Amino acid sequence: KVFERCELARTLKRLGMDGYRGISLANWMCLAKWESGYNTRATNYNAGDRSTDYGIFQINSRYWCNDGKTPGAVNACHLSCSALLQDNVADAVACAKRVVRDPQGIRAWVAWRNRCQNRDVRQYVQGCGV
Ligand code: NA
Repeated sequence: KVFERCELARTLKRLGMDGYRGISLANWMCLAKWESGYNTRATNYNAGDRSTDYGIFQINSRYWCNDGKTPGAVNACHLSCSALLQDNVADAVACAKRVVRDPQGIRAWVAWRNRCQNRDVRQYVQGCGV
């Protein structure tokens, strides 16, 4: 499903993402926007290393979820990558929380550095009532 901006913002708030490990809700919104356009069924195959990015946050199969076909992969989130393609974002959120518990934090996603870091991200949560 494709979330409406404010609809997603209120959902992430409810799932306890605001300020999780020091990451503001507007940052998570900026990340979801650039990674998938708020689309939970988005998948992106990386032919260069044989891995696939899954879901609204575009989480990688090499370390976070298991899809069986990625070489030398681990499943830190202990989830089938299929779980990251549901309309209910609870599992994707639980896994994103795991990703940011590692040293890099939000920096794990290169898109965040390119389009969110050091920018005015207030626009992503404006008018949403969060
Ligand atoms: Na994996």
